[PDB]
Amino acid sequence: HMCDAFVGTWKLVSSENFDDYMKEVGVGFATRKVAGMAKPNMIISVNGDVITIKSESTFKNTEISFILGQEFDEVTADDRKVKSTITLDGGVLVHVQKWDGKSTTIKRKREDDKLVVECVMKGVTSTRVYERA
Ligand SMILES: O=C(O)c1cccc(COc2ccccc2-c2ccccc2)c1
Repeated sequence: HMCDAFVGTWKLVSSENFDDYMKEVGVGFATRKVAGMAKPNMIISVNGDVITIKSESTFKNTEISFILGQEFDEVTADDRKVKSTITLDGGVLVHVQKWDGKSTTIKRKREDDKLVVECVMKGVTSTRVYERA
């Protein structure tokens, strides 16, 4: 029942500070503009020990599959090649991405009927709120 509170189909309803987060990450101007417009559908599923997160949007379609605690290689929507580890900490999915001696952490939590995504890169935080599709 791992991650049951997260499983389903979710749609972005609000974003704050995302352009600033993307700039801290190193995303270039054109990508930031187009990516910042996107309203993704996020699909989270669980099959045994394997979690799959898909993000579908007019910007990019991305999919990751992983086992908690077990590092994987991820190519991000903005084309970084990162090493990612996702863990469940106190009911929060914590996703750390490492590349070029940089790190960013994305946390996904359930709050009321929403799924709240917090993206942090050095001092800059963005909050993205999803509701059930
Ligand atoms: O809202 C999310 O599910 C979420 C989760 C985890 C991480 C991030 C951050 O991802 C991005 C990072 C850099 C540049 C662009 C993106 C990006 C922009 C639009 C759709 C998908 C990725 C968004």
